[PDB]
Amino acid sequence: GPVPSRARVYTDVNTHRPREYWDYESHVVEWGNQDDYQLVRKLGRGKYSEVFEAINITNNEKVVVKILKPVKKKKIKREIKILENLRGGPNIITLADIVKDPVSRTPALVFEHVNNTDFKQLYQTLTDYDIRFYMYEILKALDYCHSMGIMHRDVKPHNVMIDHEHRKLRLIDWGLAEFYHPGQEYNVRVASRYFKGPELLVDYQMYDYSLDMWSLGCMLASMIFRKEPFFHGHDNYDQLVRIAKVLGTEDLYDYIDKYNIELDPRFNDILGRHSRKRWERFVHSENQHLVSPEALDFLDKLLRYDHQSRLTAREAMEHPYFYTVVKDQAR
Ligand SMILES: CC(C)(C)OC(=O)N(CCOCCO)c1ccn2ncc(-c3ccc(C(=O)O)c(O)c3)c2n1
Repeated sequence: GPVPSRARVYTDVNTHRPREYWDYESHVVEWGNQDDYQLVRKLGRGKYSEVFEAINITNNEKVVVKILKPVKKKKIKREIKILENLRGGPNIITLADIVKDPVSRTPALVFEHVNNTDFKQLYQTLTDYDIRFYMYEILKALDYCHSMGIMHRDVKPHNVMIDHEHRKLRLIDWGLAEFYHPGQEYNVRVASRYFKGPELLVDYQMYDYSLDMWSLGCMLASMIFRKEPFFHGHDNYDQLVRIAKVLGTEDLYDYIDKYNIELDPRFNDILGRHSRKRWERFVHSENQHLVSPEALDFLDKLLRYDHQSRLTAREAMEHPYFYTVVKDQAR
């Protein structure tokens, strides 16, 4: 069978916590009063929830209400417990309340309101500095959650709220997040296709915080190269092919060998033989102003097959890409 794996960092953070911290199945949900909120306008629907701007009638405060679509008690408890454990951490969305929505008979999560600009409009306006700055802000949230024993498992533009005017960022949507326990075999059916790590695509279950760093690298590539998505697969199998056309097949097969991974037989014909491509292949007149040696070196060190080889959040924050931003924030 496959060779086991452990996180390089924060390996045993949960092992030393009280059981209650990570044992979300045991959590008893603390309900507030649904009548404290009035819905104002619908912001969007997902597979898992519908989101509204709302108002707390008592405090006259703007809030956001996420009405949960029906999922197992355990899934709701996991998201609640994680949000509560992380509350107040850097750039983590603040869970203000949990209420019972009367019509749905489902829970509703009540969050702080972020004055977000839709990424589809914002990302084109972002300068070189802006990308560095917001990447650093995401890394603060990821280092925090990782240090707290939690994997996000769904890092993507949709889940990063940016109030541009205030240079304010929040990481949202902890509905897929999980506690890291060394040796645990996780569900590979997580995250969004274009951002899935190689570990997920080859069905390597003993993954860790490093998954988030692959997803982040996918985001960085899409931003600096003006290419959304960066890895555009048609399906889950083709997704690995798209990655292999860039990172090359030699390193892919090296990863599979190192972990003794059993490759799905579907994969063989389509995978072929591909060189590792130079990042400069993706540079053009429209994106060159965003691309530096620094940016490419950093990206190279996130987008690695071998989860153990990728930069940590904490390592990434020390990269030369960020020297200007670190200086400007100690102003
Ligand atoms: C869609 C569009 C980009 C037009 O709208 C927006 O910009 N949207 C909704 C995001 O849609 C998501 C559903 O599809 C705004 C707007 C303001 N705020 N303030 C806080 C949030 C917020 C906070 C927490 C969660 C959570 O999931 O835990 C959450 O989903 C959202 C927010 N979301």
